[PDB]
Amino acid sequence: NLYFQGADSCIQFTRHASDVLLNLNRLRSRDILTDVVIVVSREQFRAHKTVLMACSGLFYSIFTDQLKCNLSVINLDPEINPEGFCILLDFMYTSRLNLREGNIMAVMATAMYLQMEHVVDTCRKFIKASE
Amino acid sequence: NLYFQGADSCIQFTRHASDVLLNLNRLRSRDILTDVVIVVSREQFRAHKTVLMACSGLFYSIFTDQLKCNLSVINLDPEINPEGFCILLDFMYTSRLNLREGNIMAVMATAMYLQMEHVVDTCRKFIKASE
Ligand SMILES: Cn1c(=O)n(CCC(C)(C)O)c2cc(Nc3ccnc(Cl)c3C#N)ccc21
Ligand SMILES: Cn1c(=O)n(CCC(C)(C)O)c2cc(Nc3ccnc(Cl)c3C#N)ccc21
Repeated sequence: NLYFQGADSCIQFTRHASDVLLNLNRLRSRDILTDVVIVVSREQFRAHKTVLMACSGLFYSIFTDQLKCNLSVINLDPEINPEGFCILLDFMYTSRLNLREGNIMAVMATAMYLQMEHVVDTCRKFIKASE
Repeated sequence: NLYFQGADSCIQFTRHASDVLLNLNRLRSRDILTDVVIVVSREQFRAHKTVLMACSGLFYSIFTDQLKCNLSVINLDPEINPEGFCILLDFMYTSRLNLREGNIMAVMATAMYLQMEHVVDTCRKFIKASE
């Protein structure tokens, strides 16, 4: 059964939020309604501003700025590792974080810069486990 | 714990999709980055095209149309009940469907028109339970 009686007596759909996220990632894959390019060193990443703002304190701050909300192109700090950014952008659209020994330092540094609290906390816990 | 080992060995965040959806509904409440007005009889509803497309076959068809993707205003069939539309728009952004005896017929008719398969199926099952 795809639904249940919510605590607030509303009927709630168990998979709805994940199904919505899957469809926003399908739109991204197909470059449909993307409205920003994120530039990380040479690399460019197309995305939807609303997804970026929902997942990151930095993007939230940028796209609620009266001057910056109208930018089609956002350049990140050139010290940001593009692979670390790619792993975090994928996480934003999937809930899945591809954390590995070889990328955890870049992923954590990028997540700190993007203000992605849950990811930063998770990276710290995985680093602490070694240690 | 907010994460787990996914089936594909990625670390997966249990609440991420629901947290993203909550933030998109906060953006909607605050009228931030909304890019379309849906007109239903007299009533106007501001939304994000990407959320509408993710939840509805009709909005998906409209906003992937090369001519219609560029419309800031979408008028629905004037036979559509605004309360039924409001309940479905709220559902899109929350996973919560406020189905009641007094609104189920309007909700189902609107969901059929919007091509929201899971909601239609759910309405049919609740109607069948009476009957
Ligand atoms: C520090 N930080 C986060 O870690 N995250 C990620 C939250 C989580 C749980 C998704 O992972 C954030 C999302 C936002 N975005 C919003 C916050 C409040 N209100 C609105 Cl409208 C928005 C939007 N859009 C802001 C800051 C953040
Ligand atoms: C009939 N129908 C639905 O019931 N729904 C709602 C699915 C559910 C599970 C959310 O409830 C639909 C979403 C879409 N949207 C997409 C489908 C495929 N690919 C992409 Cl990119 C999109 C987008 N955006 C299309 C048709 C639909």
